[PDB]
Amino acid sequence: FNVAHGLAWSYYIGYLRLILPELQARIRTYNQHYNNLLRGAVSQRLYILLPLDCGVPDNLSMADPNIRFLDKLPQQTGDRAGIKDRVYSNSIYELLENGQRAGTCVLEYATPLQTLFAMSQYSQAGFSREDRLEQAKLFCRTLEDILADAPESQNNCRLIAYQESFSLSQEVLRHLRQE
Amino acid sequence: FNVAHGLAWSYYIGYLRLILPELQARIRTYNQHYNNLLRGAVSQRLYILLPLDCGVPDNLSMADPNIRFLDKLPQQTGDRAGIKDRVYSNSIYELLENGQRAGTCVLEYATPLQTLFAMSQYSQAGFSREDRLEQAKLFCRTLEDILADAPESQNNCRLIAYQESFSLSQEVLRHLRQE
Ligand SMILES: Nc1ncnc2c1ncn2[C@@H]1O[C@@H]2COP(=O)(O)O[C@H]3[C@H](O)[C@H](n4cnc5c(N)ncnc54)O[C@@H]3COP(=O)(O)O[C@H]2[C@@H]1O
Repeated sequence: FNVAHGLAWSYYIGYLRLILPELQARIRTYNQHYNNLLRGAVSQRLYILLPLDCGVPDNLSMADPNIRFLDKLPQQTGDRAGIKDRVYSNSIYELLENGQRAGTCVLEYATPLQTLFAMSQYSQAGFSREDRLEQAKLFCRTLEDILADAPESQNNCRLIAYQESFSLSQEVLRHLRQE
Repeated sequence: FNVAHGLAWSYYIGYLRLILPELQARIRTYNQHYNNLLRGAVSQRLYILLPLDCGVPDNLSMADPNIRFLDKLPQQTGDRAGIKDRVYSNSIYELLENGQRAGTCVLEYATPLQTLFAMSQYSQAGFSREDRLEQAKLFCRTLEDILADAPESQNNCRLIAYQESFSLSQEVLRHLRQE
């Protein structure tokens, strides 16, 4: 173990609560400079990928070649715990359908899941691969419950959970099109 | 709960393992440009403050006015979990003795402790203030044990634990002078 409870709460307090209040204005700033009638605007919410037992690569294109990096948002800075101008950066991605762009949005993995699965490599961590699917689901359970009691944050992000045919770019496009 | 075990392991895997291998070269880069015989060079290790039951402000000067921000190190970047060029920044601080600079080093709090104590504010987190001193000590216990089995990381950082007369700038200067 039940290590997920701590990681889910850290993820919310130490990150989501910090960027989500300012995300909509950064997306607005980007769209105002780059949006025109020949293209779709960047979506308005943060899309968080939650692979429950898959890999968590750093390059999204290597999980699905139809997801490709497009641009960065404007940086967000803030002093935290003695670090001056700590940087919070996010990336914009395009979603391809039949070789053509069909969507764009701010996209990223839930990093603590990556940290959680990497405890694989250390015996003193007491985390075996047999527990990842269970702790990963609990992480999603805890985080789902937290944003239920925090509407202002729930409406600025969307969770996308999945396991291992199925296309990750299509799953993303499904959520974008229900908005 | 025993939430510290997860937070300590996340802190090591998701941060210390990432910056400590490259810290010595960034400090070298800074000293080479700004060091001269009229001043002391920036120390070579990362000094991590671990307040076990005190406050964790973002501005170190407000914990002790003899600790003042000096400069930033060169940024470190790296793609992580879909975020392109994720930024890892650190700050340099000067330590004052009788109104004169007596030391300089890279200094910061162990951020997860700040995240841990902020779970104060949420009932669904199940963390009461009566447990902070216990979980904080466990966090230090777990992290101390991890760097015992990781020498290469132990020699690039120094842990500084303390509770609530006593000067935080003097405690820091003590460690710098034993090096
Ligand atoms: N700028 C950012 N961009 C995207 N996501 C962010 C983020 N800052 C925090 N998060 C996410 O929130 C989790 C918990 O953050 P904490 O600050 O409480 O606890 C963090 C703590 O801040 C430290 N850490 C991580 N990145 C750091 C950085 N760039 N500078 C200083 N400390 C860092 O390591 C702990 C565990 O890291 P994780 O396993 O990655 O788990 C992180 C995860 O990276």
